[PDB]
Amino acid sequence: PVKPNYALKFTLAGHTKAVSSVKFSPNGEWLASSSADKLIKIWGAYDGKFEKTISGHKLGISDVAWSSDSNLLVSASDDKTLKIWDVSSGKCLKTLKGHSNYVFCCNFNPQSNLIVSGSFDESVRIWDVKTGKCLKTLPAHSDPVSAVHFNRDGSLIVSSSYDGLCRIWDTASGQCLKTLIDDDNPPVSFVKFSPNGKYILAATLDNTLKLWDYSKGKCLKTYTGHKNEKYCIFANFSVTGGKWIVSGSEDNLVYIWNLQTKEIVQKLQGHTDVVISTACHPTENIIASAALENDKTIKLWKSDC
Ligand SMILES: COc1cc(C(=O)N[C@@H]2CCc3ccc(-c4cn5c(n4)CCC5)cc32)ccc1C
Repeated sequence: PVKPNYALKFTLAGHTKAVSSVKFSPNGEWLASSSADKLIKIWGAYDGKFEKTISGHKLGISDVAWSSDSNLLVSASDDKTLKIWDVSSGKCLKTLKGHSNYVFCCNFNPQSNLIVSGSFDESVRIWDVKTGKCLKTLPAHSDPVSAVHFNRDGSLIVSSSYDGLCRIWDTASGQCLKTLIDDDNPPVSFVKFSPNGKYILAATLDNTLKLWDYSKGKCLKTYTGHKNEKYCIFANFSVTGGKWIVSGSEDNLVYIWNLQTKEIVQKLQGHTDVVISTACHPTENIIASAALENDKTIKLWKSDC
């Protein structure tokens, strides 16, 4: 389609500090949000209706992520722990202790039997969901880890760091398979596998997004026009309608690019602070965006294509 037409439908207020990370449940019914106010909040994905608040962390939360069956959440906190939550009961099932600094990023594998985490302690850890035990500690980087993500079959982990590196790890052995970006500058602020696991979306703190061919280790696409020099902003593949790249920006907008042509197709105006997190609904043309302390709200946008 030439361009989407995302429009603001709901604004979700409730957090009392900067929002950090929003994620749609895989079954499409929920939006989960995490914030520096130490709280997780669950919202109706289609009407933004507040459902519950999930509490337990002693310090702010930087990231949250859903299990495959939409029943569990994992959260990553400045209190140096991750917590596994049962969403329906709101109870903490396990506290994952081991990191010696802020836990900044987390994700389930598709099987939902493992959790990967990255921390300011410059390590990546792989946890067993059932027992809460740390299975592997990877000396992954030499600076804070900005993102960790499994691929579609769970056999690979991509990690990024302020040391300027992006590395790909073999889940079963923890050994490095490849260093995709091997520079000491700029800091690599976010990474994510494409849905099919063949490409890696990478953000760097020079206002640049890139699409990398994992197998070839080569950059295929470069996306520019937004502002990103200070913070680790989430970025997404939007696949429900047109094939877009979606990202927040430090000029308080949501940017949407055509994946193939690299042209900006839309910019969503409304937030009053850095749009730190964006997320794309699994089935509908819906985007969730969240902003830092001057805003503290979540916005839901819907497009016809
Ligand atoms: C990594 O080291 C730093 C990062 C920041 C930074 O980005 N702070 C921003 C403000 C608050 C906040 C909350 C969450 C996230 C976040 C989590 N996650 C991503 N962003 C992407 C994936 C998981 C970021 C930020 C600041 C300093 C260092 C040393």
